[PDB]
Amino acid sequence: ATMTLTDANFQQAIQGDGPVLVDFWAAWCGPCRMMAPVLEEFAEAHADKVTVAKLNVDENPETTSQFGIMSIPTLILFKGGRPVKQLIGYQPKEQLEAQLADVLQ
Amino acid sequence: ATMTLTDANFQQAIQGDGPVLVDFWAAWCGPCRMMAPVLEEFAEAHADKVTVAKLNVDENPETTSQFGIMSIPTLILFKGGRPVKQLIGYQPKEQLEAQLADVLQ
Amino acid sequence: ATMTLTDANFQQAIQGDGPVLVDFWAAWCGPCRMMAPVLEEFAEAHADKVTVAKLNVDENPETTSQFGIMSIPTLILFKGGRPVKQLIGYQPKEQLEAQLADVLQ
Amino acid sequence: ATMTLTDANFQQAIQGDGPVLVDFWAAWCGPCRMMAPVLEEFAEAHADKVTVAKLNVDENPETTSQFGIMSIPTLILFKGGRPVKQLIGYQPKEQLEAQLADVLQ
Repeated sequence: ATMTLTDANFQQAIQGDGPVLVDFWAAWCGPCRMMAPVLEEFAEAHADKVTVAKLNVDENPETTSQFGIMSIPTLILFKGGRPVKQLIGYQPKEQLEAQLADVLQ
Repeated sequence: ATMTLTDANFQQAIQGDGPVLVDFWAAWCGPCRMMAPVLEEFAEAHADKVTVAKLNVDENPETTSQFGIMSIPTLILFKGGRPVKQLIGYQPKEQLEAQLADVLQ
Repeated sequence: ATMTLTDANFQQAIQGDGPVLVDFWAAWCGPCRMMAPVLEEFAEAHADKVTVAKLNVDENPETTSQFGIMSIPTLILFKGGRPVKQLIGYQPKEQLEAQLADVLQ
Repeated sequence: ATMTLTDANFQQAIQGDGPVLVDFWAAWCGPCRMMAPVLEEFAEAHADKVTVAKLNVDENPETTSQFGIMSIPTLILFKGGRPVKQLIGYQPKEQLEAQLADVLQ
């Protein structure tokens, strides 16, 4: 729910002003469907600690290839406009919050 | 030469007699770019044993989802309009050949 | 009756003469959910000739990789501790019966 | 200096009796190839303080999974066999120097 990223708006949309959690997803991806509500809820619950961004790899090959994405879904946390943490994309709320403890504090 | 398939024509294209090796790939996928020339060479060497088809998952989510694809690339061998073997998509030509030894015999 | 296996007990479960039909599935996979009731009825009807186990791929990544599962649903029949047959895709009662006529002896 | 690491010798080398900078890469990864010359130069002016090693993710699945590598290039600095810093994405010389300095004395 917070932002839709594209190869065109990525560079700007992920600069300075606040941590951005990018979810690399695909329409055909099953786990991404299970993760969709988890991320929506996460975005709502920590809307002031971080911004959740969605990058549909189906339509955005440059960014996806640029980060050497290997599996869908994949999560990458950006701070100061730079990727600082990477996580497998399938994560229950508990595990997701535990690993992102720092930014949520 | 490889055969390009879409969600719209996939069903008719895999209707049996004459094995079809389907490569589920994406342009942003690194291993897929490594395999492109490999599969084209493979197709040229075994054209009268099997047809190599390519299904771009970025553009064809229906077929991809129908087969519960989880990672790309993925190779699925079809015989009789039915999927009979599933293979890791990123493999050297020599390993692929061993894996498909029966259809190549 | 469709006992559940995991990465922690899979190996010894199959490391036996005992014919075991393993159902590789996930909650997000429609055809997988379509086959759960069929398999439950199947396990009940042929309990004397085969034991039906379920392996959720999202929760058990080790087993999923070891057996190169790239497409779900997939059924793998183990005999003597080794996979002897794989069935890819939704299998209605009649197909399962026909395909597994062997173990059904 | 560019010692090659594998699933077999990684943990051992990481318990390296000194800091080790591991470069996670693949032959399909452009920014990774771009980073290769940069890392060699770094390994040079810091060969008394750190060893630079390479781990190909395509050929070494266990290490790749062990460290949750979802995006490459990725560098992980180990100090005492434990990961102490992780850098994601291309790092120009100036960045490598600034980010790893606290390990450069």
